[PDB]
Amino acid sequence: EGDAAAGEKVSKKCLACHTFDQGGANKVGPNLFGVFENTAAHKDNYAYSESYTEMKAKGLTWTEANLAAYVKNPKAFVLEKSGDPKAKSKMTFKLTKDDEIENVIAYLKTLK
Ligand code: HEM
Repeated sequence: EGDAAAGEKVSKKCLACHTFDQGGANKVGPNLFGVFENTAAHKDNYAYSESYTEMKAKGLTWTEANLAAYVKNPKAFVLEKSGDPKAKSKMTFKLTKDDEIENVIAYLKTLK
């Protein structure tokens, strides 16, 4: 689902905190090239909130459906999927429009 060309547009909403290119810098949040189908806490050089390390132990991978639920409300996400009530997220920013989420995901799928 999802037009990865409208997705690239929406993605401009993430660029204050993230980069997209291969080898890219960790600005505020980790670079997101390669994120699709990859583990939670997927970048080794970024210091993630403990809650992402605990999704990653569980074997959570960034599927279409877990990116969908995440980018709707990261903080509810990380509580939910970690099982740790004291779960923190530094993200905070959410997408609320369904078309947007679907399109953004379709454009994450083209970055490896
Ligand atoms: C639609 C726009 C964005 C998308 C697609 C995006 C996607 C994601 C993804 C998939 C992760 C987790 C990667 C991992 O588990 O390895 C993440 C982490 C994070 N994002 Fe974003 N994000 C977006 C916008 C933002 C913006 C606007 C901010 C800052 C205001 C930001 C800050 C962060 C931070 C700080 C983390 C790490 C969280 C922590 O360890 O607590 N993100 N992002």
